Amino acid sequence: TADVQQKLAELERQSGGRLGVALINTADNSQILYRADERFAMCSTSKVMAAAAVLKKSESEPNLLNQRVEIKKSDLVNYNPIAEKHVNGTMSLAELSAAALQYSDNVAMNKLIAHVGGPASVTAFARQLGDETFRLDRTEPTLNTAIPGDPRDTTSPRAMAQTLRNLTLGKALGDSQRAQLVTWMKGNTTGAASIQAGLPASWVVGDKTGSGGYGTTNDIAVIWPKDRAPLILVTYFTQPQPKAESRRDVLASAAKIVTDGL
Ligand SMILES: *[B@@-]1(O)O[C@H](CNS(=O)(=O)c2ccc([N+](=O)[O-])cc2)c2ccccc21
Ligand SMILES: [Cl-]
Ligand SMILES: [Cl-]
Ligand code: NA
Ligand code: NA
Ligand code: NA
Repeated sequence: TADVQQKLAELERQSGGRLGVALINTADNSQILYRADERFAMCSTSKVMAAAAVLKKSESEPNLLNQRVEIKKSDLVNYNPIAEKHVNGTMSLAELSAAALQYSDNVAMNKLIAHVGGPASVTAFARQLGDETFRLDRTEPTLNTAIPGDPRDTTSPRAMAQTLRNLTLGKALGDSQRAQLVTWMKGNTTGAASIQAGLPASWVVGDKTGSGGYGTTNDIAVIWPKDRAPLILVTYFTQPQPKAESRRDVLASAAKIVTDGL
């Protein structure tokens, strides 16, 4: 609709920032796109690709997910809600994946990154899936600086929506691994104020949020609307001021705009 485009442009104008949206509606294989080829700092939405890389690795390495990883004081970073409870013990790669995806734990993300060989390995995994846009450059916490004009640790809404479709609804991962990713995302604890806040209460969502510098506020989701084919929605938002506050309401508003009528 021209109307949906006008509404997204009006939302962006009023928000004061830069908004990126990609909706894929699998009912009819249609898309709604807004700045969908521009780059945005992913922040913690990048944790989906890191967990998926570990899941892919596990397809050839049974018991990979049970492998123990030491958590040390030296591993702590700036947001460690789960890992701080396990200092001086180990967590399994499954537990680290769940902590990264469901609590957005940054130690957990760093362990996923390290396990697969670092940010360039996460990026190479994206390339193997056919995503030639995603780039993970840094580890936690520096990957969240979100400086305007900086391509590090960015992707586009179109690419992330297409890749998330592949990961959650398509065949990027084996059936067990795909189901595990979906189960983890459906159990996310951090997304109630973002895409979920713009959808009817009855709809089921698996999502991963991200927040960072420049008031960057993001969410990527697979959505099961009541009695409808699933949707994929990416909403990325960033602001001009280094210390801008988060704007999860902008993501909720974008979600409402693009799903009105469904
Ligand atoms: B990354 O973007 O995710 C974590 C946590 N982000 S957060 O903004 O601190 C947050 C948002 C929402 C919730 N919630 O439960 O609703 C909890 C935390 C992170 C931290 C630091 C840097 C990057 C990321
Ligand atoms: Cl409702
Ligand atoms: Cl977040
Ligand atoms: Na980023
Ligand atoms: Na991407
Ligand atoms: Na959400």
